Amino acid sequence: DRSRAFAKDVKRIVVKVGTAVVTGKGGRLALGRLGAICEQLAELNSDGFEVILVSSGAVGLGRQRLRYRQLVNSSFADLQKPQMELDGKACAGVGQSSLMAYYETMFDQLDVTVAQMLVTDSSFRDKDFRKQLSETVKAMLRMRVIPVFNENDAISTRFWDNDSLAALLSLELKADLLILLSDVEGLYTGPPSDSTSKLIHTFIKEKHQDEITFGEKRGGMTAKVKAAVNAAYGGVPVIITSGYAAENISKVLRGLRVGTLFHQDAHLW
Amino acid sequence: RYRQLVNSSFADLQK
Amino acid sequence: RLRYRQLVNSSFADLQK
Amino acid sequence: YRQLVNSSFADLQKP
Ligand SMILES: Nc1ncnc2c1ncn2[C@@H]1O[C@H](COP(=O)(O)OP(=O)(O)OP(=O)(O)OC(=O)CC[C@@H](N)C(=O)O)[C@@H](O)[C@@H]1O
Ligand SMILES: [Mg+2]
Repeated sequence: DRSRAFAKDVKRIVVKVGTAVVTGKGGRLALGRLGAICEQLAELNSDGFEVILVSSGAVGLGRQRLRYRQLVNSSFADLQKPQMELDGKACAGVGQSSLMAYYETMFDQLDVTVAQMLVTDSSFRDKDFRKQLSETVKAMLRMRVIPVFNENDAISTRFWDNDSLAALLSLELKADLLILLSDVEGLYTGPPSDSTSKLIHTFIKEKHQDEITFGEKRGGMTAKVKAAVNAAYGGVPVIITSGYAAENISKVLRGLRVGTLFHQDAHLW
Repeated sequence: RYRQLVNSSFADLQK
Repeated sequence: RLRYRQLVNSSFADLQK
Repeated sequence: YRQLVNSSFADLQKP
């Protein structure tokens, strides 16, 4: 169809993986999903694309790691006592290292180099930063590398989510497609549990904005949508699709109808 | 809870 | 390693025994 | 047993 017609001209891609995709049951890494996504990204990078990956899920992985360590270091007497909460910043600082080590190992198995770029909120207001980041990203992509962006949570003092960061980077680096990998198959007219909700294949701002009732479950579908609209009307089309399927990325890149599209040229389609 | 813990194992204190 | 696994699974009572 | 109830699991690992 005319909707998925820009896919053949796609050259630079920004892919975001949520917490519901990176970390599965028990707070541990979801090895199957992450491996499939990494294999798809390596195939894409070998086929001539510039892939940018914006990861997440460091908080949960670090929280699980610190809970084990706390259990190991504790005392039977204390195990009895309700154990206190763990600091969120400490959990993020622990989990980022493990997540990046896993990413490096998986991409080394496939012979792909990765780079870790950590940017906070205060950095995006400097005049020079928005210029130097573009040059660094371009230099990395020219050399066939996959930058792995995230929000440095250990340092940051705190709307901005990981999805807003993804939209921001899509705008700045002039990407040509933005894919949001989440748990649900895509944006629905209502909560996915209800049987009266159907998968929308095109988000027209003057038709679905008022007819969509968001539920709940860093940000639900009330913030993914905001970031998607922001990125799309800045000029970068947006695709939302489930991260469970491994082959959704390639099917999107082949022009097949997958997920919901945020495109500015949806006024007349 | 005491007897429970005395019976449980470290891994069991997990989850 | 095997020792670690054994501890991780041993019941406090067994550590007693 | 008092030692065993006040020990930390790691401690059990070290003789
Ligand atoms: N109308 C609807 N249609 C479809 N689905 C809907 C709808 N209404 C509700 N839902 C449900 O909405 C949920 C959204 O999922 P969600 O909120 O869990 O988003 P998700 O991507 O998984 O996590 P995140 O990226 O936001 O977390 C981070 O950014 C971490 C940042 C970083 N510092 C780190 O700590 O790593 C879906 O699941 C459910 O269908
Ligand atoms: Mg969110």
